[PDB]
Amino acid sequence: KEVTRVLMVETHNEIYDKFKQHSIYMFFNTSELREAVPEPVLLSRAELRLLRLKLKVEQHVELYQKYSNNSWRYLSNRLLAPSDSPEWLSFDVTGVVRQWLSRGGEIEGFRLSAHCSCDSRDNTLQVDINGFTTRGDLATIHGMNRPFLLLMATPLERA
Amino acid sequence: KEVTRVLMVETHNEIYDKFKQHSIYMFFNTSELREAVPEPVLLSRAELRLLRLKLKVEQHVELYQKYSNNSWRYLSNRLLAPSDSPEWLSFDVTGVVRQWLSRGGEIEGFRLSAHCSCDSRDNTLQVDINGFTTRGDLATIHGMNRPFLLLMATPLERA
Repeated sequence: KEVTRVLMVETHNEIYDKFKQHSIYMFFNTSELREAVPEPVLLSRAELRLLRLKLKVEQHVELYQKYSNNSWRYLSNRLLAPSDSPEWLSFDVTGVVRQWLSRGGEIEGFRLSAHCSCDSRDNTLQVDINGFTTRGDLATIHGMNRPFLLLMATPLERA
Repeated sequence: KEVTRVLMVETHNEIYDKFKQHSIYMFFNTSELREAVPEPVLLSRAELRLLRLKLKVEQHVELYQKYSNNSWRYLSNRLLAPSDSPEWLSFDVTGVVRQWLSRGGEIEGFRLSAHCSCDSRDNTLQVDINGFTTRGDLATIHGMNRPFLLLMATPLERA
């Protein structure tokens, strides 16, 4: 009747990540560090975790899973008030990180991206953008509270 | 301890609506027919209601409130499975239709729009589109089950 939490820290910018892709605040979890209970059968939950500090403008963001370059899977969306206090956001990414256990390489990734009101009319396009009125002034990306995965899995048995 | 439901039918295409804007499946509720309990203080809830029939491709849509032309407020988003059966969707639009009671004209409107994975890199843009793989093969727009508002308000007193 027991379970284990784990804090899979995202990374430090030692990879193709030093302030470029730009798709704003791309997360690259070094799957080499899914050492923390790697079994997809034991995994019971997992969340992507953000810390943000925008306090004067509404921000509308979306979370995506990575595929072969310039191809993404939409996962979720958030509506961020001009909150005076910094705040922690969480996205349920259990399925994604489970698939990243049953297979995958040494780096996998998510990304945030501003929301676009995208529409068209005959012979004309319009794309309003509703997020990241800044390539980034929103999330804390290095040091304490750098993005991370919170994974909950049951080890040593599940009978 | 009592309340009243009302079915404010959207419209028939007798306005600038006969199969053009194109932003797919724009809803234009003729506010002249908010005769149904028009008081914003009595309004307790309201929902925009859709009937859809796409059964082979995932569709990702968004609901928007209308402003001065080519300017919109994002309201919600839906992830539609390739469901064999047609299905009814509902969006909580209480605030929007309440503001449309405390003020507004004779026509107000919402719209659906396909979701766009919008991102950028230095000197390049990319916009994938995740909905309406068709300008419309998804929602029933005329006859029985044409879009409508479901509004719940308490009449004749609220003491």
